[PDB]
Amino acid sequence: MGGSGVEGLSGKRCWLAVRNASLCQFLETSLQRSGIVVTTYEGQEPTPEDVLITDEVVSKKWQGRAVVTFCRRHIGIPLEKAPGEWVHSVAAPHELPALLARIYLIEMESDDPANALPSTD
Repeated sequence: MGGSGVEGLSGKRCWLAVRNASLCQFLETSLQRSGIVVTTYEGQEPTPEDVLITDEVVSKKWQGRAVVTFCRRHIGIPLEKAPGEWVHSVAAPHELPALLARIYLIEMESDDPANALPSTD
């Protein structure tokens, strides 16, 4: 006499291998405001439906949805040039959460203003 049912809430997952503690805390919290759950990617198994947010140069890679690596210049890291790898410079902390939203098809995906000034003289 009653009602029995299995309760289970879903949510987008993200793994991060950011060694920049202050930076990673900023981006992860900004993203978690959406209900997305982040987890540090160490000796774990990469998920095909999950993304790897990486900082600088990390020897371990990822096999899944996509990788978003923010390095100063990039060395032995896949420099994008492929529909799955995203290379970007850590110009500003806000660059990461914006890219994440675009990749995960979030409402706040936005667009790049391409801010440049033609100094032909």
